[PDB]
Amino acid sequence: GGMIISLIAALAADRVILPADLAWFKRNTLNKPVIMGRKTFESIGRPLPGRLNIVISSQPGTDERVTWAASIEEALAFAGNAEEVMVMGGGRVYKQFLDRANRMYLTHIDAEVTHFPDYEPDEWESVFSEFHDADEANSHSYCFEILERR
Ligand SMILES: COc1cc(Cc2cnc(N)nc2N)cc(OC)c1OC
Ligand SMILES: [Cl-]
Ligand SMILES: [Cl-]
Ligand SMILES: [Cl-]
Repeated sequence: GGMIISLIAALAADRVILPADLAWFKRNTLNKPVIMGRKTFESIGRPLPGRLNIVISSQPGTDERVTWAASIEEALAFAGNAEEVMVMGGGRVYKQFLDRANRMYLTHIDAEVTHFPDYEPDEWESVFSEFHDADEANSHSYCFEILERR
């Protein structure tokens, strides 16, 4: 019943948008509809297996392995009856969906290194936190966080 729109993003120092983070992203997107910007799809260069790939863009695309949406309302309709839709970037897409999003999956990475939208922390409360030190596989330390709208 109903639908929850969730943002998922890896944020470095500032709002600027690591195998462990990819596992976390895989953990929280698999078996769910996914909405991404055209540039993000280009960067990934493929469809993500195990989920419905919705690419939101003003113009169509030559890749029919994914579904192309012309507006946010079209993208949400393409999610069907899914309980939760994952909005996975990029920065323009996060801007588009922030007001409609009630959940946020954030990975904070300790790297200096296009900004994530500014949001009032007063409107969001943390419902999960987990810190991980860098190790052999991961060059940096990172913190996983899930925020839900007050
Ligand atoms: C799964 O592969 C990718 C995924 C993403 C999106 C993404 C990746 N990580 C997190 N925490 N949130 C996201 N929205 C971004 C990527 O680079 C554009 C990817 O290629 C490595
Ligand atoms: Cl698949
Ligand atoms: Cl729109
Ligand atoms: Cl902004």
